[PDB]
Amino acid sequence: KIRLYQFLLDLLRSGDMKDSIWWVDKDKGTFQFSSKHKEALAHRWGIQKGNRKKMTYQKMARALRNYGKTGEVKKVKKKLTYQFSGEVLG
DNA sequence: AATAAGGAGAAGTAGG
DNA sequence: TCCTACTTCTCCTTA
Ligand code: NA
Repeated sequence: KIRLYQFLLDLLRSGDMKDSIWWVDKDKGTFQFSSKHKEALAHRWGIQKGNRKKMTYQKMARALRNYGKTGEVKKVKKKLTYQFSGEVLG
């Protein structure tokens, strides 16, 4: 089953939800969620996973923060902005 | 107040 | 047994 960071990277590569998520600096692997349209993307994650409850941006962000230590995704000090590791991108 | 992003400890679920 | 990789719930902080 797909991991959250890979779901996000795949969306960014396919362009299927361009109004919910986008690259900020492609070279650096930084990306940003839409304030008004991120919930539709969260919903899609939960459905893809088959989770019992409806997924929310808050629960998705709780999972994203757990990558901070291992480094796949790190929060950037800009609104709604995160960064993939070079390993994840490579 | 209302809204929103950011945060995390604790406990539950999935699939090894 | 006991960890993975989240999910869900609840409450706190800052803007
Ligand atoms: Na929010």
